[PDB]
Amino acid sequence: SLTADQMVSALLDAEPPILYSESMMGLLTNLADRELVHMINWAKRVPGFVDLTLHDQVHLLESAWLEILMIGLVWRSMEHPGKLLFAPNLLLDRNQGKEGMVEIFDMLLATSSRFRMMNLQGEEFVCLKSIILLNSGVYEEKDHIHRVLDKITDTLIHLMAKAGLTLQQQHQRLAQLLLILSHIRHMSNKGMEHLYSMKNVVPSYDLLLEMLDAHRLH
Amino acid sequence: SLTADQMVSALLDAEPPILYSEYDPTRPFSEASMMGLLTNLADRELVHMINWAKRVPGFVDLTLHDQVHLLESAWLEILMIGLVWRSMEHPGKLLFAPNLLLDRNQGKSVEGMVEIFDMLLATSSRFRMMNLQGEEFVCLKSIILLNSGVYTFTLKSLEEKDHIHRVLDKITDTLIHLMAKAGLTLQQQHQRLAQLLLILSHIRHMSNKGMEHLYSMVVPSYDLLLEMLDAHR
Ligand SMILES: CCCN1CC(Oc2ccc([C@@H]3c4ccc(O)cc4CC4(CC4)N3C(=O)c3ccccc3)cc2)C1
Ligand SMILES: CCCN1CC(Oc2ccc([C@@H]3c4ccc(O)cc4CC4(CC4)N3C(=O)c3ccccc3)cc2)C1
Repeated sequence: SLTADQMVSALLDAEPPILYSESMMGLLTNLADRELVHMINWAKRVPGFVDLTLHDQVHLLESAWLEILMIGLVWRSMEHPGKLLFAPNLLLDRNQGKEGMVEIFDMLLATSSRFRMMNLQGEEFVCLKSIILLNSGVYEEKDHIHRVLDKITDTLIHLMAKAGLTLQQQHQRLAQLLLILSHIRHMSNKGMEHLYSMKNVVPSYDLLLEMLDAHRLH
Repeated sequence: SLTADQMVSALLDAEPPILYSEYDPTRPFSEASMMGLLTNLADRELVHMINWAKRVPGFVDLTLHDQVHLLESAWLEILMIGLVWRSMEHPGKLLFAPNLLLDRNQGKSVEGMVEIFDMLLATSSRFRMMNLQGEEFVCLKSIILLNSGVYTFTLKSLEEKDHIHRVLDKITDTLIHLMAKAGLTLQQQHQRLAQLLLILSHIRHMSNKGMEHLYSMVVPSYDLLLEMLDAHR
């Protein structure tokens, strides 16, 4: 029932903290592992997410977590051309990423470049992250997921109309942003292949369920 | 310069034919021959896919090298979305060809096959739930061709990317025009545009899972794609 403005405010307020790094792959794995609980706290504040069953919340997180870590990384790195800001004390260039790592590193750098070129705004970024969370695992509960996604679409169009875009420019920018989500899914698929080529790769159902911190009256 | 109506007409006229598998009423269907039949069909469809791509407005303005890169990135997503479209009116079945209509129990002979079979069936069910129209389908296939390779490609590269983005914006305008013509309100137009484009993320996912499956058992070479795209006059 939130207005578009209330939805943006809710998502901006829900943003996770930026964590610091504590051998490169052990540092990156540990950082991702610590980002996960913050991602779950964020997910619980995306309007509509907690109306799903806990089972469905876990299945959406299992499908979206890697895309969500990647989009956050690309967002943090936008203002750092040619580098990836994993953490404020962990800025890497592609030379440090040099088997199979540099290909994904370049895919992420290219996303960051695209966001910088489109002048992606924070209010649009938090809508896109929310769409990843609700859409990556979708293919009563589905009806609700689709209603949330429709509300996020409305909210994106609202932000672009507020910025003064014509209707044509609004639908063109909406499409440009949603096409970037297909590239984020592609990078997550390649990134999973890369992680399975090296290695406990995905968070277990029970780990995610524990972090969701279920209510005590079942 | 094309109007949205001219874009739709060009894309509908470019559609490839629906190809068949071998007929022989003395050879009952066998699970052991299934992969060979599917490989033979995909290879024949690829030739028509190159003819189709050359007819997608703006595609042949790119360099050959970039045309090949786009097709290398998109060919399996394009085969998969065509299969989903051909299957849309056949719940529970994948219509590889009119004489090769399979259910998921036939997908169980090969390790890893049924998971991809189920993702394709789910996409077909989504197309039915959205009542996807043929004019929208041809737009989505063209977006896949232009978009899937654009993030993995100099001043010439910058000019190509700009052109690709301009053609993709034209296809967006064309999808919105079709939705407006169908009577949808402005809110429903944006919502449906977003629903359709989010399905492209699922198609990408299925292509990546599909590629891993084909290598478990490969793909068109740059020279072959270059050879079919690199035509003489
Ligand atoms: C048990 C479940 C979790 N564990 C399994 C482990 O999964 C991981 C997930 C992420 C990463 C890091 C990382 C960290 C933090 C971040 O915010 C973003 C990323 C981006 C990213 C691509 C994914 N990555 C790479 O290392 C990388 C590889 C190639 C090129 C560029 C990056 C490492 C391991 C953690
Ligand atoms: C020189 C290289 C030639 N290579 C052979 C070609 O690779 C192939 C491409 C496609 C397919 C077929 C196929 C055929 C026609 C079609 O229109 C769609 C599909 C869908 C598809 C998923 C991809 N598939 C499966 O078999 C399948 C697997 C799991 C679940 C369901 C389907 C087989 C081989 C290129």
